[PDB]
Amino acid sequence: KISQYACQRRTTLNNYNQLFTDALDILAENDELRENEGSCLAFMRASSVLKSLPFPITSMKDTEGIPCLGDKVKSIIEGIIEDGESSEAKAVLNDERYKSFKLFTSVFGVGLKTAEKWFRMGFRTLSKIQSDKSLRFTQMQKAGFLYYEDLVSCVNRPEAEAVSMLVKEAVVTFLPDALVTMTGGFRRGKMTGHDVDFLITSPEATEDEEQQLLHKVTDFWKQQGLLLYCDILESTFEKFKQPSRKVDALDHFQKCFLILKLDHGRVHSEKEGKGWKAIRVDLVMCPYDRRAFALLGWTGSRQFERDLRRYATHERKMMLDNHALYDRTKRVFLEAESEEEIFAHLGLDYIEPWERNA
Ligand SMILES: O=C(/C=C(\O)C(=O)O)/C=C/c1cc(C(=O)c2ccc(F)cc2)c[nH]1
Ligand code: NA
Repeated sequence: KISQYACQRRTTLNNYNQLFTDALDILAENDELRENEGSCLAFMRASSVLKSLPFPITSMKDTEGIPCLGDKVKSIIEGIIEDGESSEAKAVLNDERYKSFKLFTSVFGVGLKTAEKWFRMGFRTLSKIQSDKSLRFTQMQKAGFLYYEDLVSCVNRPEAEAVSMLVKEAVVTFLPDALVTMTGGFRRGKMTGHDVDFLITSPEATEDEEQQLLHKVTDFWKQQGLLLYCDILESTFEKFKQPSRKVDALDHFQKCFLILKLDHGRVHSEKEGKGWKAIRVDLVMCPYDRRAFALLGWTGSRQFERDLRRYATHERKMMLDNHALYDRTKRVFLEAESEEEIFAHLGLDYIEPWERNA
């Protein structure tokens, strides 16, 4: 029996149903663009469960006993079995609004509202947007356009490792006891990513020292000429607040969204140009006692996190977010030194990071 929850499934990167899930992911993305939250969620849960299968679907009989597969989803699977393609996903790929939204939001600093605004102005290409003399761009969008080609190219593991070295070298200069962990997709075993994310924590730093680290590290990189873009969001973390009730919980830890200059010489790969590459990097600083909750939240995937929080609420009467775990029956906050302890508190078998690709 396959569970309806991604947190009770092992989802590895050997996806045997990419033909089905690529189509479901496109339909889910279109429903996000069309602001249809419900239809989006149904396609995301169906795609997620098929990603967990240890075999490819080759007939409709193979879908028996699989949860999260409604009639609409089963019609899409049937169509792919029939001709090897999804007519529904093909129509989304050829839709002008979908194409514009994907293209415009591929720029760093451009979200749903700006993409919609540009579309309703009649823009269809990034060339026409950039060269327009009436348009006004945010500092984030300026960086997004300036380093577009580098940011649209996939970050590989030798590059992520080169960034990790830079992060660790800068961090230990100001906090020598600090623990730096690469999170996101690369922690889950992915070969590529659009960015490189890190969690930083220190067992001996004060509240002030931990607040100043991201400012010190970014000033050091600015001095070294490696900081191409920097936005530091101060913490809004509340030590004694109950965890979030929301479907998608907000992270209140101090964080920064960066673009770093990665010199080619620092990358130790199998393999020209300007000799450097712009890399999107996110840094998160958390208090030492909350490191397991933050690690669990930042490792992902987004679907794994949604189902973890849904399972905690609906099955265990517990409240989980990136900062804490609260037991509503015992009326106590639950402590954890590792992700394993969080899973044990929830009554879940431990799911390895490479098994969280839901
Ligand atoms: O790629 C996926 C998900 C899909 O692939 C899928 O579910 O199918 C997410 C990975 C992921 C999530 C993040 C965040 O950026 C993040 C996390 C918490 C937060 F509060 C703010 C930002 C880092 N790891
Ligand atoms: Na964007």
